[PDB]
Amino acid sequence: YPLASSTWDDLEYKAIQSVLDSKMFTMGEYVKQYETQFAKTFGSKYAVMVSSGSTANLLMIAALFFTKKPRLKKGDEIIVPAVSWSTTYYPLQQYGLRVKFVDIDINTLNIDIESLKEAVTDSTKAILTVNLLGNPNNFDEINKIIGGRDIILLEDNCESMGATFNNKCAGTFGLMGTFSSFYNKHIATMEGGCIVTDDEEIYHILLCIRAHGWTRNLPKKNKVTGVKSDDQFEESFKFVLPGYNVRPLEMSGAIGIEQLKKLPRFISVRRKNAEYFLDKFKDHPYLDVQQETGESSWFGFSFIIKKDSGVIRKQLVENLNSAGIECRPIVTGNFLKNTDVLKYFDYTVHNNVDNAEYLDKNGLFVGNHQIELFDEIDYLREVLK
Amino acid sequence: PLASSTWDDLEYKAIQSVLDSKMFTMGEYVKQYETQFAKTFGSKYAVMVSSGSTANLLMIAALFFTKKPRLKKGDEIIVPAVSWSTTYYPLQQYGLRVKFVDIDINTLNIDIESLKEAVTDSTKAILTVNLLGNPNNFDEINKIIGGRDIILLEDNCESMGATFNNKCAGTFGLMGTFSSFYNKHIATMEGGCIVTDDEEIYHILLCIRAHGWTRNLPKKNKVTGVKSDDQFEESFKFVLPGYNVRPLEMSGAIGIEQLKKLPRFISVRRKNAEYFLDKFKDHPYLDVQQETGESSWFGFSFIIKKDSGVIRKQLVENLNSAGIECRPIVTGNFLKNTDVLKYFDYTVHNNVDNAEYLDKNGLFVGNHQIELFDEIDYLREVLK
Ligand SMILES: O=C(O)CCC(=O)C(=O)O
Ligand SMILES: O=C(O)CCC(=O)C(=O)O
Repeated sequence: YPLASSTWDDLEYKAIQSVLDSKMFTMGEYVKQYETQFAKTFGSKYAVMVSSGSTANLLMIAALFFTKKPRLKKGDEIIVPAVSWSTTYYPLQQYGLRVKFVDIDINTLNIDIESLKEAVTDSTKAILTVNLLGNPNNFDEINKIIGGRDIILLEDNCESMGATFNNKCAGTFGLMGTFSSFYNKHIATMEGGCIVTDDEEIYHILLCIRAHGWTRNLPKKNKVTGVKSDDQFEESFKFVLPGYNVRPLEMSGAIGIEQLKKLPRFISVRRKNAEYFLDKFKDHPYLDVQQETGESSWFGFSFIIKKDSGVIRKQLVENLNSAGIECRPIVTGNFLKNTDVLKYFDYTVHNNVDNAEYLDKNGLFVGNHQIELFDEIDYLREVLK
Repeated sequence: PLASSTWDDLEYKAIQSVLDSKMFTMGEYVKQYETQFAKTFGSKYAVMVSSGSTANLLMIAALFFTKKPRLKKGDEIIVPAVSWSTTYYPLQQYGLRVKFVDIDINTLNIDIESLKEAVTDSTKAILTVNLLGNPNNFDEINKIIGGRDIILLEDNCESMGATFNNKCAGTFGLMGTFSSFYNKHIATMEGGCIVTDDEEIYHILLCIRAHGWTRNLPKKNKVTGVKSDDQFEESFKFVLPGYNVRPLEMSGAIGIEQLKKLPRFISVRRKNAEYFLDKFKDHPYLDVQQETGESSWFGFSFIIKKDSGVIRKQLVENLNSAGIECRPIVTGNFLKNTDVLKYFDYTVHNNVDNAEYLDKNGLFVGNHQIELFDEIDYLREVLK
């Protein structure tokens, strides 16, 4: 039982072969297409490909500072959840925003709705939601706590590509949504990330900031510079926004196109595996599993040691490993235990983070893949007895 | 054209190898490549990252995380007025105040007499850029810093392989940055490196490159001191506000190959330049670059002589219709970029008259690792 498995076939391999014979390796044809199908795939107007889910988060944030009428500015308050990957947080700190952490809900593993409604205020300029483990946030309920102030909605959808709510694609709820194409995820392009949006102005700020803050990937009339000059001796060396060089590589673009085709069955295998998993673990003596929302893409399986259950986490761990079972902390556990990097943040905690503290000491995680795991899952129910 | 393919069958083979091992995330190849890279330019340590741009990005951020921080926001760092955009963004992104310094019209590197004046009690750092393969005269810059606590940095993206005083450009500063982007000296599709002789700096980079986690860090390290054995925990701890800027295994593998070739690329580039200089030596209206130490001859700049009476624009039209692909020297005068400068906290030491001038009567055509005698002769003729 591995936390991970390959998602490639010969198709990806000749996809690489193909980018070779072209002898055009820098972000190009492949990307553009991948970016087109990506959007077609999840129901957005615009998608943008970058070097990683991480850089996609960097860009998602940086962007809101370059809108003609800026949407964020330093010191602004943005709310986020206590549980998520490191790079969900960094950008906030890098852009000098004031972070308000909010305890997650122990059943869904996502951000606590009651806790949220009470933490959102006048100052709250944005809400950075995170779809944890394929599980989407209940967006209807988030949209009510907001309704209908001028408060930004974004989603780090890096763990839940293919998840859905009300039959709306996760990642497509935010003003911007991010995805990650890193090895261990739903699809793998070696490294890769994607930002979608339906917002024209955001779209263009992205194009610009992903590559040097120049104008070459911008259209003749754009939402940033207005009208590009025809004199390439000048228009080609014009810098309009402090960006980065976050270009994805043609190869990833080409691999992505492919992965996007296997996606559906990828997602089918996973939900059928989860179905089963839930059956086998339904009424467990000492562990709770994730409470699903919408239709999850089931990144992995989380377990949470039942309160007053006398079981000791590092005992189960031993057991699983000794049984050839790969397991790990859910995501990264309580992000707030990271006292050191925190000293660099301008953050605060709403109420408490008791749930995350509890998930930090009592939670474990085992993977889900896009190949059947009935057997293994069967073996898992035995070890955990 | 202007850019050209530095690849033979070996790099293609390297790529298979990675496919074969079926391990595409920053792993062994990167590590070998970093080891070889260090030993190659004679630096203690090396770190490889996604592009040259993320190389400079990390260089700046790194100084912010040392136990005893070398830079704090609003600190003064000096830079010359001519370079590639990503040399600047990082300072802006880091909240530093930037004092621009004019280049010297001969070397195209920062003018020393101005630096001599520009440097003050508040000046905390100095970021030099070896332009077009040309190294800066470090002897006079070190002289100028004297023995003061002033950090010297290098953006060595256009001058990989050049040398000054027998020492390798990129290795004079606390840190140095290289690019292995398509059109550069070597090419790993995309990619860059950071070199340093400082261990805590080393450790910090390994940490900021990858989620500011501890994984690429040694047991006893400069950032956390001493890692624990419980990976359940250790493997999920985060200590610095880093990024995800991991280069690709495939880019690591390609680099190593590129690395053996270099020396030769370099002889051919230098070879070409030599022919070049004899050919435009006494040009009636064109000024070329004055070499310092041993340029790696990134490409060929031309600066229209004062008085000449010749228009930059016609030189272009000409080169074009002669199918010779040309461009701006680097990006020309960076300061003309008003819209972005809006986001900076900057100042201009005196004036950048030279930058101003280069921008309008300067043009560049490239240099490649294959012998170009004939093109140069046609060049001379076209630029009659
Ligand atoms: O290391 C990465 O790029 C992805 C890390 C991640 O997503 C995870 O392990 O949760
Ligand atoms: O495309 C890039 O990465 C920028 C290349 C560069 O530095 C140049 O054109 O001078």
